Amino acid sequence: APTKNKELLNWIADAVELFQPEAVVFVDGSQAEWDRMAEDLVEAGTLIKLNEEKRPNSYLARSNPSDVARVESRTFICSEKEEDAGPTNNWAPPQAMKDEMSKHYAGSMKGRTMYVVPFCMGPISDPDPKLGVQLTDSEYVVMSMRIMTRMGIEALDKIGANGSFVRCLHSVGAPLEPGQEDVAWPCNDTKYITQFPETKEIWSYGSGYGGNAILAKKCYALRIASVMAREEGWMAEHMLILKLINPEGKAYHIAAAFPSACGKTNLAMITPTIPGWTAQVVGDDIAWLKLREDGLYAVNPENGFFGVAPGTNYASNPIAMKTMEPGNTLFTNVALTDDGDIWWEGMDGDAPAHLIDWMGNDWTPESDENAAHPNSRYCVAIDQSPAAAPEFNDWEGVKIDAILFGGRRADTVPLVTQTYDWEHGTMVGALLASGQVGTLRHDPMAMLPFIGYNAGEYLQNWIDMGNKGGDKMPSIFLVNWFRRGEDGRFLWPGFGDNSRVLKWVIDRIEGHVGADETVVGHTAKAEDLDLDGLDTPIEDVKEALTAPAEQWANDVEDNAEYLTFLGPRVPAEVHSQFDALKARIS
Amino acid sequence: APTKNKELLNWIADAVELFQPEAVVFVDGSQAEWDRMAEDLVEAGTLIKLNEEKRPNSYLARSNPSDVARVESRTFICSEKEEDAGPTNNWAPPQAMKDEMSKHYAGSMKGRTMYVVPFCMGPISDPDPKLGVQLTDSEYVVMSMRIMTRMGIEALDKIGANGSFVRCLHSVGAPLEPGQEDVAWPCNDTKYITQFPETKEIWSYGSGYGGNAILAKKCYALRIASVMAREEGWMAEHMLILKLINPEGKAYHIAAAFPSACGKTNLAMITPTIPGWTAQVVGDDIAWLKLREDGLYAVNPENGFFGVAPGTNYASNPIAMKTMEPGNTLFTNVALTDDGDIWWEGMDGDAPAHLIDWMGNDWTPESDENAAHPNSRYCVAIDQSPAAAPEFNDWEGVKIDAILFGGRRADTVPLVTQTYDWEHGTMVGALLASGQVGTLRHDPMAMLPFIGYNAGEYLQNWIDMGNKGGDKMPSIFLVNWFRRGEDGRFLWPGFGDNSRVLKWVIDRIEGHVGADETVVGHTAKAEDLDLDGLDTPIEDVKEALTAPAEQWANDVEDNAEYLTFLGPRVPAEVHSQFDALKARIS
Repeated sequence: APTKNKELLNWIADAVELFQPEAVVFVDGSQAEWDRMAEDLVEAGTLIKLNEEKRPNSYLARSNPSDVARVESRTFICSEKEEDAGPTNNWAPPQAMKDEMSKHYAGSMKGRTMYVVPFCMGPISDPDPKLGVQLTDSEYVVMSMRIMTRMGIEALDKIGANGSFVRCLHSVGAPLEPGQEDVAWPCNDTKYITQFPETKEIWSYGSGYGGNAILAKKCYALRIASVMAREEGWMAEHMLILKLINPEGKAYHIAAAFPSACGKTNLAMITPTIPGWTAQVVGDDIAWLKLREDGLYAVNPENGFFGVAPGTNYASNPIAMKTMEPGNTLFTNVALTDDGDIWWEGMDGDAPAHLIDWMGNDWTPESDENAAHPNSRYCVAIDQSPAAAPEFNDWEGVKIDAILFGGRRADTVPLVTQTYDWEHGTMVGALLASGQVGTLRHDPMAMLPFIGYNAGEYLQNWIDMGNKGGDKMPSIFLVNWFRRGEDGRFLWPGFGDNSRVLKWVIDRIEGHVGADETVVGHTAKAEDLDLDGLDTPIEDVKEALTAPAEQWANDVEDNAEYLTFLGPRVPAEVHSQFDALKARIS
Repeated sequence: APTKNKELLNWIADAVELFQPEAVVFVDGSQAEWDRMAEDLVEAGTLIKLNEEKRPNSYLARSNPSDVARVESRTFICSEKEEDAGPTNNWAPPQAMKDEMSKHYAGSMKGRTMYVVPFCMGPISDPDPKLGVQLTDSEYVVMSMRIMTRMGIEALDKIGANGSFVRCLHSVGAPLEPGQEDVAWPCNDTKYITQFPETKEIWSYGSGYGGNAILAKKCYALRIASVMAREEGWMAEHMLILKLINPEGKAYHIAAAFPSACGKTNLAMITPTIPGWTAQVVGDDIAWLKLREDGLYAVNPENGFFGVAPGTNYASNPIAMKTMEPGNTLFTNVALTDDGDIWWEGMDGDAPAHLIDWMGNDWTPESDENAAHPNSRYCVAIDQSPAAAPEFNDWEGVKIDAILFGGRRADTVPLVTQTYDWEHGTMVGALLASGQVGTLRHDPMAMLPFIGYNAGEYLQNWIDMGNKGGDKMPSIFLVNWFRRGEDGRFLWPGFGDNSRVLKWVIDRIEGHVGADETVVGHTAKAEDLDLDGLDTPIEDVKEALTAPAEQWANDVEDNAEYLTFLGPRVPAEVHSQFDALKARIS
């Protein structure tokens, strides 16, 4: 118990009375502490240690099939007023959810140890950092947390004697009776994930899996962080931060908000396919931004990658594969090979003829069920990446030069377009969606499941920042890599070739321009685009660059409905940008 | 007061105390009473009377854009235990919910009349009817209840001095101070629809619209009613009920669950396309089924049609159109002509030069915005249909001979296929999906927003029903009108011609047609369909009746995760049928 913080300890003190753990242990975040936990969990059944000359210090977790992601219907924003959760959030009364949850918490830790996990959400050298503590009965969550945050003694020292912190409560809801044998993956048929914005608490129950259990991941870094960003004057976002360095060696940084699971990751870790361009990753998931006075700066509140495994391979993400090469990775619900290595769908070979699947069953390729679950994950530290940006651990943040929004659309949305200004940009984000009334799948800012308050106010935060902020805001772009030919073929190759789209972007914000105007905005002229090496020469699918106004007309009503959906706090400014859009298509 | 019902009188006393209405008015059901409310609402500027020479005794309601459907975000099944609400429902603790809502209900009828709306769910001739009473401050709700239910003094006399009922409370949430002028459409930015299954009560707040306010439709008819069904050994389902009479003689009755409204509307009021088959509607929305002596029998609990107006014309649904040609229709959020008739998109009456849209603005066929909102409705008496089955008012119901499940699938699912037995049919409904990986859009039983308790336990109800009924159970079929060729066009003309399919379901029941074995079950051989006339499909028909096993093997992981998602009350019977399906798929 290395702390003199009276709040910390009383809170811990009430938790122990309720939860009733067998013992309590402050986590220090040490390598011995990790080793000790690996071996406890290898002895439990929970982790399988991977072949050491394949993948050192690397483990596979298989979860109970019903505890493998998500649980939206039981994830609540418990603000005091229903209207501060808003239409995009679940809500239920804050005290009665506390009462509901203690009924479940009472005794939940009996037969188990309660770990006290201090943590900090960005570089420890920031003079004034966001901080939390999690109480959990899961050594798995303690290990994942070691990779995903700055955990342990340094962060208990940052909280200090009088510092504050987000308080996180977590139990997998599987108390043991004396002399009672346990399971590999403990969990409950009742699962709750509850955020309480006013008080900055996060309380989870019944789930040992990813985001429900690693309360740092979405609950903190997006849902609660977003409220702090609202209350304080900054932005917590679902952005990748990428750094792009040209042949001249100039550095530029690009924030991008994509719904795509690993759409984000394959650009966050891109290898440019154009000579002289390299890129480094600052984060692939979450971006906290504030206004310094000479620009918008982003930090990554995370310390690790927690990426979707399927589809990851040396053609599509060699940087993610080169990161897991030294080992030191927690894999969850991926397959196991006869070599004691791991596999998943989309890997560079032919499917192996035998595996053990994420369920523990012999598997052959003629199974129609997947060897690795669709939501399966790797969890590895960011600084293990060969393309890890040297300034990813530095509190100053990186200056953002451009923000991208995109979704998958088969039609309508050009490959790349430059917005007019932030307010225009805020509207285009609000309408962000995927697909081809009711048919478009809407994901405003790629934040839909993660806004921790009223989504229309969240768009007013955007408007506020651009004004507060003025001519120092970076330009917003709209991309889309998924246009399809009348045939049905993808028009733009994607993958490492999107670097050509990112150069175009860099070439606009400086002014070596070329845009010919569309309803959507300032869009690539399509031979201001570095297209050397592509499909087969003479090329020029400029079809990916159309925004045919009939297509835009088709969308007008759905978009009109959605903005109404978003409610009474949708800013006057977003509605006006939307008028203008309709004036423009008309 | 016309009632000696003391439970009932207490309950009104209590709501009156809470709500503080200026006046309490028991509603009789009469025509003069309706007339007098339409006059009040025409004065309140709430409704517009249509051209009497064109649409007798009909009205246009226009709602505030802010309450135009929806509020699934705030629709709660408040069981004491959260898993009684289960993974397809929103949950919040009962008592906590009564207090939140009483905080809003407190004084909301200030300046307004509380209407007491006694009502009957189904034929009024039934010796033990499901009855209800709704308290509301909206005369548009009362008007709508008179089309949609058997309402008024008859219903209050059936309740009697000692009758039970469902207690349904409703306020729009717009109380009026001494000075204060009213608005044409009152409501509140805070909206709630809470079902309490144990106590059989429904509370609504903040919305005057559709199924937020009309508590019979949806809240009582499906949600509360499925709870009752599960407790009492019957079924409440989201099925049309169609009478089909074959050439010289025989009457069949087909129930059909489609996730639509107009997919169902178009089948319930189908006019056949084959010589000597005639079709009559018993219902187009909700079915209450109960095993009798020789089979499973269905009542339409509803008294009125409440269908989506756009898309409705004399080519797609002329029975819909002829039901309305006499007038007595209450329209909501359709468009309004310059001489006082209505219009909506998909009307045969192509491009009027000018309309007023459902928002009060002038509309041209240049606007990119719909004149009729897409969820726009007409409400009209079943009685008035030229195609109405005389027996829709029988308390003993119609015997069901086949049940159809259908979703909108461009590929995979054959045009029509017969399931093996009730327990198989049950798995086929569990997996019912559309789209129109993780990309299927599931709707088990076309029930997903409506199940009033644990979804897997609802599957368990189908199973238990199959077991009570044994061989008296109707054959289940899976249809798919929406299959597409290599060029993106439909293989099946549908609309009137789905009668050709309906005839094969009938031939198949009676055993006069064979079947190609697919992975799905017994699918129609093309050569066993038609009747000629088909208007131009070649055996494109054959393509639509295809069940390619690669597309099926593709969906296996999807469907497997979905049965997992539905939880630990998913019957073993359903899992066993899915194993059998995976078996056939290899």
